[PDB]
Amino acid sequence: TPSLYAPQQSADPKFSRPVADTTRTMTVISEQVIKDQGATNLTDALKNVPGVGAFFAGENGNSTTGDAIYMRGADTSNSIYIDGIRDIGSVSRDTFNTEQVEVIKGPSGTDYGRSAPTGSINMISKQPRNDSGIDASASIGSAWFRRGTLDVNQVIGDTTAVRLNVMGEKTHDAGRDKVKNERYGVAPSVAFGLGTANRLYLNYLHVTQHNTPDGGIPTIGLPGYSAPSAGTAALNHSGKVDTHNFYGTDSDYDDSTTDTATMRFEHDINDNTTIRNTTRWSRVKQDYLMTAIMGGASNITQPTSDVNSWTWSRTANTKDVSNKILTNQTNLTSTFYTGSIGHDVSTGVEFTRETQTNYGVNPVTLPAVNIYHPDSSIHPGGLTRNGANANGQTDTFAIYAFDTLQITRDFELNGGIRLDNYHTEYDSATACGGSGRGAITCPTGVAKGSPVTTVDTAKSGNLMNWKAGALYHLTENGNVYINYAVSQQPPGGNNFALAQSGSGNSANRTDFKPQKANTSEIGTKWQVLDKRLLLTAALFRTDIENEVEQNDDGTYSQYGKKRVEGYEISVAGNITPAWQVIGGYTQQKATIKNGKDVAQDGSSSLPYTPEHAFTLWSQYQATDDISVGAGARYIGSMHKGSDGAVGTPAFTEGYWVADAKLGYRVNRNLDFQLNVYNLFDTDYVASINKSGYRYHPGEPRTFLLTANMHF
Ligand SMILES: C[C@H](CO)OC[C@@H](C)OC[C@@H](C)OC[C@@H](C)OC[C@@H](C)OC[C@H](C)OC[C@@H](C)O
Ligand SMILES: C[C@H](CO)OC[C@@H](C)OC[C@@H](C)OC[C@@H](C)OC[C@@H](C)OC[C@H](C)OC[C@@H](C)O
Ligand SMILES: C[C@H](CO)OC[C@@H](C)OC[C@@H](C)OC[C@@H](C)OC[C@@H](C)OC[C@H](C)OC[C@@H](C)O
Ligand SMILES: CCCCCCCCO[C@@H]1O[C@H](CO)[C@@H](O)[C@H](O)[C@H]1O
Repeated sequence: TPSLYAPQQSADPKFSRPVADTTRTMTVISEQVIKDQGATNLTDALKNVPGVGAFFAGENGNSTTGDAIYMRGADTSNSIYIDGIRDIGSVSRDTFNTEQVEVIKGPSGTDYGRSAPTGSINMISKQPRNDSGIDASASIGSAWFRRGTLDVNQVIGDTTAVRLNVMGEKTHDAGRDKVKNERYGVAPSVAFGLGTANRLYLNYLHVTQHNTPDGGIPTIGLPGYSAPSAGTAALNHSGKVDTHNFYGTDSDYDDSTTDTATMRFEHDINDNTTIRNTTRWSRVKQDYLMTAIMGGASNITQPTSDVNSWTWSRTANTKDVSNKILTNQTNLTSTFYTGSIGHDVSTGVEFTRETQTNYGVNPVTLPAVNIYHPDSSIHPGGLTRNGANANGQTDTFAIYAFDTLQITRDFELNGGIRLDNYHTEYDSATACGGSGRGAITCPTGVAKGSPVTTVDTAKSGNLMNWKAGALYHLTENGNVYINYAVSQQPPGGNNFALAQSGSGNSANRTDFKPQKANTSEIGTKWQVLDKRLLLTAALFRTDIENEVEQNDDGTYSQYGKKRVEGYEISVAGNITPAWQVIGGYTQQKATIKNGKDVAQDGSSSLPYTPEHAFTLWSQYQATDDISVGAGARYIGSMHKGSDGAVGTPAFTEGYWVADAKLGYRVNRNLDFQLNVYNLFDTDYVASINKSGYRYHPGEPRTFLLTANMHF
């Protein structure tokens, strides 16, 4: 029987082997792991994968929000999937309706189509089970954190089950003033034909959120900060601001809703062959107003020369966006023999429509904020739509075919090919006659404030991708393997935006080529102690090509190159029946290989990427009633991107966070759980923005008390 900390196989029918026999760097985080840790959203689940987190805080005119995940050196937020279907949206994803999260490092275009040059994150949705039972949870923790979840599964006939998951969460922020979050979700589903050759699964998901967003705090007093001028020199001695200070306003808010409907048909043609057809409709809506602060010399106001009277200036960051996907996917898996060669085939076709609409809003002006005594109890405004919108649409037709050839009992080959036909359409417009960062002058005879179109173009293309691997069983517990994969991101694949062809430095020029990523991997996997403990180690290199760089004249072309190289170590499962573990270590050297350096200190490293990262979680059943857990994470130092701001830190220091846990079983119906996070109340930078004026502080020590009920 498999370990609860080491799921043996991916739920995705595109992966024809268990994790231990998959020639990929694959980590599966189970619901048991997430539950034992008290992790309630994707970001906190991903802390079980080293060097994966929200490391970029944004620029000056925008901020990152939600699951802005960085992995293998780049933003991977557009390659988060639900049940293998892309889920774009700068919102945080609750884990209440999720069975496991599958993280594959090293991109492959065969898996899910276009992607970031990093890998893939896949949340697996709960489905109705064959048993009947009720699980309920109630949590109270630091800063009046309150959470309730309910999971109900009921079998009805010989062949029908229904499942319902419900979540409610309300909290302030233990480390931040005025930041509060609130969300509610419901996920009901019904399954027909269980235990039969013909199955229907119907799913629905709704999540509503109302958060107070957080733009960060000034970087005064951090390692590397210097006052930007002689005239502001008191900022070299006035110290770090209180990490609780809120620099936003009482008008700052972040709203979203998620609505997703899925319908899955399954038909067993025989005991070896199954056809599947999945249809999903999904919409994620979000609008927010949040505060970005700036601290350059010309941003600083000095009423009194006492630094307590000084102000930084505020910039509004607004978003009013809608992301929709409609898709239909057919999958066929079959196992059969051609002579002595055994085949496990997985082939399919996908139709997809993806749309993004960014609704223009009126500019919001914010007053200066006191550096050490921010007054946030003011109501500057809210969002008013102005009719100047950006519309993106991408239509995709994809056909794929994978095969894992069993050549002998000890030697396996695997390959895959995928073809994507896409058409992308993009147009944008701005309100004319403004004075800000993207203001466009009104043309003749057009009323001031009218939507003027700045881009309206389209792009059609092909994406041909493939992968190939080889695996050898050294024993019945250990193998070795190599793997090579190609992945691409065409113009308009990152965020639907396109640029007019012929000029500019945008990777989205319709005349440019896709950014191509080629990954190589050599590793070994060992299933130890009765196949209950999985140990892995791999060497990898990703070469990224067609990056936009500038020619000797003004021209731009695609001669740039980037590279991420290193090794990966993972462990997962049971060391003894009483002792569970999960964790990993990575070393990844992300660097510019051709082109301008992008790191502030002028070296070749990529920003917002730690070079060393370590995570380890362990849980031990000390007695029949009492269990104990512990966790430790190390994130290394990283570089800020280059910006013209003067005196702001060019890098951030690595940090250690430790966690602990306690579990007490009262009876089969009731058990308690005490999680405490950042055990040593360590201070650190969790992310820095591009210019370097603001950062997100690391959360302080927090507690979380949970009551688990089962019926
Ligand atoms: C609570 C049940 C448990 O089976 O499930 C609730 C969930 C299924 O629906 C909750 C949602 C509809 O509303 C969210 C809000 C009420 O916050 C949750 C919290 C207050 O719950 C009790 C929480 C122990 O706080 C109360 C206080 C005593 O700590
Ligand atoms: C016990 C619990 C009650 O709490 O559950 C009740 C149960 C009885 O109902 C759950 C189920 C019915 O919900 C899913 C439903 C919303 O189906 C979606 C389907 C219509 O997708 C269409 C598809 C994507 O859209 C395109 C298609 C039309 O081509
Ligand atoms: C409802 C369903 C989802 O449930 O979706 C509706 C559907 C509309 O989705 C789109 C699908 C039909 O895609 C095919 C086509 C629209 O894509 C353009 C492609 C053919 O052009 C590239 C072409 C090779 O490039 C030519 C190049 C040489 O210039
Ligand atoms: C039984 C296991 C629980 C261990 C509790 C450790 C609590 C540590 O306590 C913390 O220690 C830090 C040491 O760096 C100090 O800097 C903090 O001020 C102190 O609060």
